[PDB]
Amino acid sequence: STAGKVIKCKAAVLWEEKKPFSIEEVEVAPPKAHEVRIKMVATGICRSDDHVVSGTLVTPLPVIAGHEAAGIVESIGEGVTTVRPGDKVIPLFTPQCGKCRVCKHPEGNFCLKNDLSMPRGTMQDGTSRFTCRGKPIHHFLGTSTFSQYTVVDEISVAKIDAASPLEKVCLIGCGFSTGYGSAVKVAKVTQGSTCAVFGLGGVGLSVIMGCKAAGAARIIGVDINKDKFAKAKEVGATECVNPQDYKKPIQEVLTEMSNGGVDFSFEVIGRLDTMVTALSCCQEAYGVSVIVGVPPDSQNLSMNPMLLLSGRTWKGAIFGGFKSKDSVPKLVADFMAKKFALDPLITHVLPFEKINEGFDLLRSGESIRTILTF
Amino acid sequence: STAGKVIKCKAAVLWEEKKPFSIEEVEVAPPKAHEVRIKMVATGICRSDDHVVSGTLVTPLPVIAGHEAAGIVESIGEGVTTVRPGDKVIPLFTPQCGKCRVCKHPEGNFCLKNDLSMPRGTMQDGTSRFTCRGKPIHHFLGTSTFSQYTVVDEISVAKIDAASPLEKVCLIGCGFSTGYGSAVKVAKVTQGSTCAVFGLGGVGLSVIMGCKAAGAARIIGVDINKDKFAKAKEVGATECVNPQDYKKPIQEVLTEMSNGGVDFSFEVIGRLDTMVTALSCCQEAYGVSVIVGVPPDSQNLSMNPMLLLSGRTWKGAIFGGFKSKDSVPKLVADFMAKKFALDPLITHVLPFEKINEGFDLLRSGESIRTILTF
Ligand SMILES: NC(=O)c1ccc[n+]([C@@H]2O[C@H](COP(=O)([O-])OP(=O)([O-])OC[C@H]3O[C@@H](n4cnc5c(N)[nH+]cnc54)[C@H](O)[C@@H]3O)[C@@H](O)[C@H]2O)c1
Ligand SMILES: NC(=O)c1ccc[n+]([C@@H]2O[C@H](COP(=O)([O-])OP(=O)([O-])OC[C@H]3O[C@@H](n4cnc5c(N)[nH+]cnc54)[C@H](O)[C@@H]3O)[C@@H](O)[C@H]2O)c1
Ligand SMILES: OCc1c(F)c(F)c(F)c(F)c1F
Ligand SMILES: OCc1c(F)c(F)c(F)c(F)c1F
Ligand SMILES: [Zn+2]
Ligand SMILES: [Zn+2]
Ligand SMILES: [Zn+2]
Ligand SMILES: [Zn+2]
Repeated sequence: STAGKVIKCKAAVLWEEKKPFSIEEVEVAPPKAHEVRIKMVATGICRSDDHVVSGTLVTPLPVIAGHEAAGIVESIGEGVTTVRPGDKVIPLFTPQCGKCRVCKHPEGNFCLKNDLSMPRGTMQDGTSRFTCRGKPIHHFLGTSTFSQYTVVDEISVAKIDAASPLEKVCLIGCGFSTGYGSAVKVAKVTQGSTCAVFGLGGVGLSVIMGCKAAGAARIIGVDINKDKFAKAKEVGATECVNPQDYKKPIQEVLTEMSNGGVDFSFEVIGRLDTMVTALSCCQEAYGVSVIVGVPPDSQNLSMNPMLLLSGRTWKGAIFGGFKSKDSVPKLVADFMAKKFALDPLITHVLPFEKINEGFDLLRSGESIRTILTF
Repeated sequence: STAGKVIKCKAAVLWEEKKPFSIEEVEVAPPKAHEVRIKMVATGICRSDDHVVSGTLVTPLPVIAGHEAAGIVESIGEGVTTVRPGDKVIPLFTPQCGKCRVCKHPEGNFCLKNDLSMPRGTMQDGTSRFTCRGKPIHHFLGTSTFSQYTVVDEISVAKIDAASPLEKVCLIGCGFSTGYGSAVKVAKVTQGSTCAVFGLGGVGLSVIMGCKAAGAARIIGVDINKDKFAKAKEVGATECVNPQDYKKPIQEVLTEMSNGGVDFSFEVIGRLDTMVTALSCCQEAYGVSVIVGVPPDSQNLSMNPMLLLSGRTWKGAIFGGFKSKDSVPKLVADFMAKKFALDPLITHVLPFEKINEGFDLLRSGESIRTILTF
């Protein structure tokens, strides 16, 4: 009934940094060639969405944020072959064009069509599908999931199992897949190893899940909010430490606890100082540290390269290193087969209309993931 | 006969930074339990030795430096089982104790018994075997090869082929093995890949050799001294670039040349700025950059962690990642079997008495390796 027509719907528009989202009517254009218009069903609140609010992440405003979601295809533009109306889908904030040198590489996932490195806030064609109060509104990461309807490029959507519970599998669109893949694919955590995970939010919990799945013998959670420790232990942490409890810097504490440094460490917060701490705490000759947290815009860290010269490996990744369109349907299939759990990440459920309360819950430290339902 | 006796011999003593070596008589104590006294045959001049002179590397003075060498066992202490008098040997500036967590790790080589991190300038027992003009003289990296005779711990010496030409295979004690291993073992250069090598001295040329042995399709040498380019091309560089020739930063030049970034880059100079450039010039999603150079003591670099978040891997290594005592004899056997060449690294051969002249050749840009002969 809406194919080829502008849809008026509600969205959460961010007009200004450091302000509440405005739930109000937007106009969503129909999909152009190789575009897909999706009726959203569920979207998670990831800390990266909050970064847009805080200005930690710089992207053009005004914007419709949201990148962790699942929905149902309402219509497809000309030439779309990989989804159809009625299919369940997850938007892909890291696209998979399948054609660029990264998509062709066996270990690349950061497709060159991404809108993360130097955000334009548009569709692939450099234009917007969103109007609000007669003004064009930016997209975010090609996804813009804080809307009852969004339009995405075909390279930014994956078809998933028709029997998927969308209020759970939305987390495969960011936080679960990122954390789990950062452990199993990026770090390649080994059986019997010792891991340290800095930050015990939805992504860090997912890192612990992966480290446990990989067979780590010790998984040390690190957070300044000790209310995060119980859930971290439930999903596999063997012990948790709060840096505020110690006179000494936590890299020295973790090096002592691990009899000379950990095998694998993960920065899952977004602070320059914890990125250097996390590198330092892995064993100097053969340790690996993975940056997962999003750093504040345009700020440089300072570090002594002797940390690397001794043998450490330092790497980072977007979306757990997963090639997004290949991996998301497989991850949903594995979830359907109970290969991993998503419920431990979901602490709150709210209607979309209570998005601001959802952000309040994240900022207070109370929530892991709030799932918004449309 | 010298066994069990103090030897009076010639050595190059560094009494203070930024002064010439003093070629004079030292006394060399006999080896204690688990120690080996070696008559030196040949030693190379590595830039790391010059870093001790310049203050780039801090190590206790006065000192007998030198770490790239080969010689013949004069005598062994009680309990030595791995060499005998008359054996050809290479001292190991990275030891292999065989017992520490690093030595037991499949990918570790930076043995915890090393004297690099926190140099004491002693034998493993915290004492010195050297005196000069009645004063105790420090060891350097457990090796101290700028002497007619040295004493090393057993864990810091490898027995090599009795038919080895010691005036060539001394380079397996540092520069060849470091560069070659940085490419083949630490980076794991792939067939058909594009490499960039920053610094075309003895170590950087050995990195080129390894990149070519690994089947790289393109190997771009980078040096501010264009006199270094002809030999770089002889051993496998396909292109050479001088940053001073460009209005743009060389990371931009190399990204353009490689149609979006190199597969593998190597910092083989010792400058903070080139370490960040080398990381930047590798492809942002799947590139690997290896730090080989040694920069000025206690200086931090500045970098934007977004370089890592996109997917880059940044690592460093000592001695090409090789477990020293297992690897050095195999590298010498492979040299004897013509699997690689060492002559391209050797530009000058001088008597040991001309050590200062050999350092002046390095500092002036003329030489790659000077081999000093005893
Ligand atoms: N690389 C990616 O693809 C990717 C994906 C998803 C999220 N992110 C980022 O990952 C980070 C974590 O996201 P999330 O789990 O949704 O966030 P979150 O739920 O806010 O969790 C962060 C955790 O860090 C804790 N923390 C804060 N400061 C410190 C400190 N100084 N020391 C130790 N713990 C501290 C904090 O208490 C909280 O539990 C954010 O920076 C995201 O932007 C990156
Ligand atoms: N990691 C290890 O185990 C290890 C082993 C051996 C050597 N090293 C270090 O590796 C480095 C190279 O040693 P080497 O090959 O004996 O030294 P070298 O022979 O002096 O070569 C260094 C090269 O760098 C070139 N260079 C200098 N500045 C620049 C610049 N700004 N841009 C590009 N090129 C430049 C210079 O012209 C020269 O050709 C030194 O810092 C050594 O201390 C490390
Ligand atoms: O949470 C996933 C996520 C990221 F990892 C980013 F690096 C980023 F810029 C962003 F906008 C994002 F949403
Ligand atoms: O050239 C090898 C070498 C190094 F790689 C160092 F890191 C160091 F401190 C040193 F003294 C040395 F000789
Ligand atoms: Zn692509
Ligand atoms: Zn996210
Ligand atoms: Zn050891
Ligand atoms: Zn050296």
